[PDB]
Amino acid sequence: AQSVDQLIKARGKVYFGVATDQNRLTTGKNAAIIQADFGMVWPENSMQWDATEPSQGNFNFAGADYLVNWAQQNGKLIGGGCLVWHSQLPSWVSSITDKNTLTNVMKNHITTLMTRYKGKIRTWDVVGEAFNEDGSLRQTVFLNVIGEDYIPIAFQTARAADPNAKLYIMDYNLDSASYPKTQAIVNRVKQWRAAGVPIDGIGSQTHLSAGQGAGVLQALPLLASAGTPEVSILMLDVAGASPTDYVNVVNACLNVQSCVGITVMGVADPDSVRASTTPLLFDGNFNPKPAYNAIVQDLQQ
Repeated sequence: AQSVDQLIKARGKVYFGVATDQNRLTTGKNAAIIQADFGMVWPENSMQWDATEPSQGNFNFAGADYLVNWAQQNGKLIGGGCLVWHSQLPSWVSSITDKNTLTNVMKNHITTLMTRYKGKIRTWDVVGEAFNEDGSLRQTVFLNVIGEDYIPIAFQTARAADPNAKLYIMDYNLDSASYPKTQAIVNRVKQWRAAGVPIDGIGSQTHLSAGQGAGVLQALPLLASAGTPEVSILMLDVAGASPTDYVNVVNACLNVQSCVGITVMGVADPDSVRASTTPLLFDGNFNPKPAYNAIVQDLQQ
């Protein structure tokens, strides 16, 4: 029908994107829909640490290469990540107890991934899910072994490896302005940037329940108050896929000058991690749902 990526670009934004990987691109109607309607792809899993560095210094790029090549052939922007995240670490990393060893391991992981795709990746998620719900820093292996400096080190290393890429910190439950995690990330990002840490963006990994879209209208401007050049909505899904919720999230990005775009968590409902809540923009027959059409209408006006 109409392409939400074409329409969001016409309104002055950079992209409407989607997460995918080789499996999805070879099944269903995912590749055709991504071709037609989305302008940026992100790897679901193929750039995570367990997929890319299964033993120390030994890298596996087959799945990531597939995605990057597909994106280049189809004219799509590419996001990558997450470089430093606790949730998909191989066991060899989480069993390092020495500060200097872990620092060197982290730097090598960052530099190797970013160098391989130098110049081809628009945005990297450098650090993900670093905050507890109360706003304190999450006690991961990186925090416990390296200390709080692991975040500055990660960003400084990434900037040196590919100065072209935008470097983001990413987290979830940043969907309400009054939630403690939201103000905490704003405060810390301000403090890090004032100390010279090159954080270009905050990516809000937006997983909503029904009715929560309205709150993003205040949360996203609050995130933008940290002063990063960019913010973005990442891995968006909404239980029930109400047009009202989806349009509120889109309008939050339109209202925030530094919001560069929106990425949804997948294409079609049956491939969602919460498929019973039918939370995506295409149904199990790959047809656009009412929320997709409502976004089109909102962007035309």
